[PDB]
Amino acid sequence: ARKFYVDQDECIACESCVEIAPGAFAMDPEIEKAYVKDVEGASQEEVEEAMDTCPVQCIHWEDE
Ligand code: SF4
Repeated sequence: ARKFYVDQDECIACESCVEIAPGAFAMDPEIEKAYVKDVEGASQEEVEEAMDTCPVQCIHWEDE
């Protein structure tokens, strides 16, 4: 079991990840920034490539 999430707080003005995860990553009006709105929204291989993108990443996994 391996989960994850992101620090939309460090999210800039790009959607590179959202493109590699148009279901888990998605900016919000409350966070005015992309965030793992649903770890099941994207797959780990999509969440992976989406992790490579991003300037400082600001994304990480969530064991257990
Ligand atoms: S790739 Fe990084 S900077 Fe671009 S929206 Fe996703 S979280 Fe934000």
